Amino acid sequence: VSGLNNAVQNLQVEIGNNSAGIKGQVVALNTLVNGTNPNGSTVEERGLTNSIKANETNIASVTQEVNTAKGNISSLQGDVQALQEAGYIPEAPRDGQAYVRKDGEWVLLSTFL
Amino acid sequence: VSGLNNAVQNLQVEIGNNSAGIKGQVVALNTLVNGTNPNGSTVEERGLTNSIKANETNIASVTQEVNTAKGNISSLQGDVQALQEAGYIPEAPRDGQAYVRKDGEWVLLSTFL
Amino acid sequence: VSGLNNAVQNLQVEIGNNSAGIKGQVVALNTLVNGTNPNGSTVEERGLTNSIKANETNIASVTQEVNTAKGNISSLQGDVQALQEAGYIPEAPRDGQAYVRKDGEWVLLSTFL
Ligand SMILES: [Cl-]
Ligand SMILES: [Zn+2]
Ligand SMILES: [Zn+2]
Ligand SMILES: [Zn+2]
Repeated sequence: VSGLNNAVQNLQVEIGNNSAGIKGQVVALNTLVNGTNPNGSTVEERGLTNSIKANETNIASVTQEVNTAKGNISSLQGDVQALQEAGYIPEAPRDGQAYVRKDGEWVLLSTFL
Repeated sequence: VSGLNNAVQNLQVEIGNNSAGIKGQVVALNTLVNGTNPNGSTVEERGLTNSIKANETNIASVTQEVNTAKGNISSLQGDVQALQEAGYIPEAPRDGQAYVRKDGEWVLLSTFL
Repeated sequence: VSGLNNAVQNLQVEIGNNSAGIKGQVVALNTLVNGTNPNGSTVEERGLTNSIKANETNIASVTQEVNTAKGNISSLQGDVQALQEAGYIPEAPRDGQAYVRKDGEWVLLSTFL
């Protein structure tokens, strides 16, 4: 019987317990997956599963804001395009003289008066 | 032999089957990791691995759009800076009178005519 | 003893080794979780844990840029609102004639001169 007592004992050491052996490695695997504290700070605390689910919703969120902003900037580009194509005129010289508008330039009123 | 029959039976219950024991806990671990349905909605359906890979590419994507938008807004800020520094003039009073441009103000033409 | 030799051998095949059995499935599970090469390209290379932690910081980052850009565009919308509400005037006709400002329109100076 001493051979089977041997072999049997080897398998016990082998399956191990919560702290060692196959049973110890699997306990650690489930601890990591599930997590210690769901409202925890770390990935290990939350567990793999909860961390993946969180990243998921956060990505989804940033994406929504990014779709909204892209739209805002498109309207912004059109607003600026409009102002640029408006053909506004810049201030006339400030030199104590009166000016009027002719062919793109600002001309001295006194040249007609 | 009754002691070894004992010990042996204990290890069987211990390794368990697909539904229980160490074999049951590991089956669940591989189910979660791999997934039930890859084109599935949930993290558990897709499996941990596929979920992490997905978040990965999605992050990468939002990042590209965010780099592109940042550039668009930089050109926008310069376009607005330009329009602000242009020195355009605002509408002259609407009061039935003619005005001309002198030193920042709008002056009545009749003051020269 | 041949029955227990039987049962014992079955459990050995069952716990298996690094390559097969329960011991083989758990070895693979820990390989995937931890990773082969942390500065590796793939999710499997980095390990599940390191991949989740990475996605995490990257999401956090894109989020910061997205908060900053949103602010930039808000100031941009106000800058454009301001320019639009300014009431600037567009270029006067380019036809060899002098013009002055009256009631929204550009009038020929010669109509007073
Ligand atoms: Cl993730
Ligand atoms: Zn000229
Ligand atoms: Zn004045
Ligand atoms: Zn008219």
